[PDB]
This record gives sequence, structure tokens and C-alpha cells, in this order.
Amino acid sequence: KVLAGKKLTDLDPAEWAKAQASAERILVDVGTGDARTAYRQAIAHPEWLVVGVDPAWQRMTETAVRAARKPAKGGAPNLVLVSSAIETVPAALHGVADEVMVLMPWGKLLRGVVLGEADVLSGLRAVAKPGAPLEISIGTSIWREPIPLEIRDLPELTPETVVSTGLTDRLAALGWQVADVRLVPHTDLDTISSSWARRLGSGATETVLHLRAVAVDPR
Repeated sequence: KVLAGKKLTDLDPAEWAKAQASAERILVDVGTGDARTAYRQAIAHPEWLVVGVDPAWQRMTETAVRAARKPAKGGAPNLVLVSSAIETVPAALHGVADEVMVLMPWGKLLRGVVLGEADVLSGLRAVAKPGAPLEISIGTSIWREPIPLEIRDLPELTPETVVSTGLTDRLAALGWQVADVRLVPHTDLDTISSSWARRLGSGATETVLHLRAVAVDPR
């Protein structure tokens, strides 16, 4: 269930309850990578319960080590790294998110987002409270060669194609009322995708497709 160092242990239902009650706000990152991005949201907002959810738990191990240390040594006790896929999220993670974030997704998470697949979008909808925003950010440079296999068979997602492909309708039918979709050129990449193999301040930027939606009633 939950990362505790380099070992994943079980999270006591009670402790998971107190942590929720104790938090000003709950933020859920689906698809976290090595989870440095989730770690920094936790450091910047110690009162947020930041929850990183992703099946590939071995990659979040270093983040978990650094987060387990004492406060003065860069520890972050408000960071919860959950080992789970979004398509079959456990019932304890149902309706907890004040905000759901999908920051530069890869693999199935990325493909399900571009295609508007029921299992990914409903899993994302399952974790959110009514009114909670869905923030999806995808770097557009994934559509230059070589285009990643998980999306190589699709056309480039633009603000205009999001509507004409019916993605905006599939989102609304699954409980996601789209509010805004736009391209933001020259976006500092360190804002939505940190990494322990990357140094902050490199100033690397990219064009990023943003999509905000709000959790409503499914059809």
C-alpha cells in the first residue's frame, strides 16, 4: 500500500483517518515518477496532505528515504507515497482529493488521458471530492520524433482537437466538467516535473498543454 523507506508497508486505517482530519487540504498526484515533485509540494505546503499514487513504487524509493528523515534533514511527514494503479484505486482513497493532479503522465496514464478511457478517468474521478479540480499537464514535445509508443498511433492533442475528438464530452460523462484547455509556451519544466537526476535552475522550458476540469456528477 504505502512506501516507508525502501520497503512498502500497510497503512493503519486509523492513522490514515487522523492524517486526513489533520490536513487543511488533500492533494493527490496520479503518476509521480520518482516523486520529487510531490516531495516539494509537501515541503512548500507542510499542512497539505500530499498523496502520490503510482504502481511503479520502486522508483519513488529515494524520495521516500529523504522524506523519512528528521524534519531538519529535509524530512516531510505530510507526504504519502501510495503504491497503486489509478484504474483500480482502493476504497480508502475514494473521495479524499481536494485537487487531483496529473503532471506530464507516461504509459497507460498518458494514453488513457488522451483517449478519454473510462477506467483511467473514472479512477481519477473516484479519488476526488465534488468540486475538486483536475489539473492535467502534458508537454507537447512528446509529439516529435520519436513519438512514445503509447501515443504514437494518435494525432497531437491540441486545445482544438480536445473538443472535436469528443474528449470534452467523455470527460463530462465520467464526472469531469472541463473548464479550460490551453497551450502555455515557455513553461519552466521544473514546475510540473521535478526529478532527483535533475538540478533545479537549469531553466529548461517547454510548451505544455493544460487542461482543468471540475468534478461533477457522472452522466
